[PDB]
Amino acid sequence: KVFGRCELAAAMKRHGLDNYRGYSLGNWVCAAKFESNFNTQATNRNTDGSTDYGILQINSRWWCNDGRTPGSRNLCNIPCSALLSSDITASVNCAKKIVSDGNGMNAWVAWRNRCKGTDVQAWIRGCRL
Ligand SMILES: [Cl-]
Ligand code: NA
Repeated sequence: KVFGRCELAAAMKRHGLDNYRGYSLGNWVCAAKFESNFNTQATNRNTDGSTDYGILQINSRWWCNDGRTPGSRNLCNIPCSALLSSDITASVNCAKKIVSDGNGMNAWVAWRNRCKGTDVQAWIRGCRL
């Protein structure tokens, strides 16, 4: 599913991401925009052989099992394919573990390079939340 901006904002809000660990909703919408263009089916392969899955491009080296990343952990305890669903629940739940891990949202390179320090509230402007 390709979400609309306000549609995703409302779904993330319902799943408890607004101000989760201090990060306002606009941060999470901005990250999803630049990681996946709001497309739950997005995948991208990395040079190390791991793959990034779903709306928040969660990586198979640490967070999910895709059966082809030797020596990876599966800290969210899920198949990576479950992250590609039009229901964002599994993605959100796994993102909550990632962002509690110590370096916060810097774990998402696109957030660090394109969202951090910007006016992120613009990503939820206009939405009925
Ligand atoms: Cl933090
Ligand atoms: Na893994």
